[PDB]
Amino acid sequence: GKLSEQLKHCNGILKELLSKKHAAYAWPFYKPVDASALGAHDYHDIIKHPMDLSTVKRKMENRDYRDAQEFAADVRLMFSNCYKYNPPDHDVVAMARKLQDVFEFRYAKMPD
Repeated sequence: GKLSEQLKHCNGILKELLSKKHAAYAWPFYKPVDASALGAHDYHDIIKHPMDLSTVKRKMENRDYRDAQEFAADVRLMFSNCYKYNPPDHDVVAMARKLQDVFEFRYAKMPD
């Protein structure tokens, strides 16, 4: 029930990533990628392990993370799938990078 101090820190990061301050570049990450809606041909063949913020949020709220490294692994997977699928000049890759900079910096500030 009670998050560890490290996971509480991670829950703060999640709240920040979902906050209106970042909404102009965070929105593609709010729900699972809808490959048909985006015309992302073969998305689910190339990306074997989809991830997004609603899934990280559900895992956090259900107290399913066992440690902070698992949280970071999911958030990094979300960004990596984006980079993996898309070309470097795609608008979504720029948005991913802006959001990942928020993540990586705040994650680094996690209490030992």
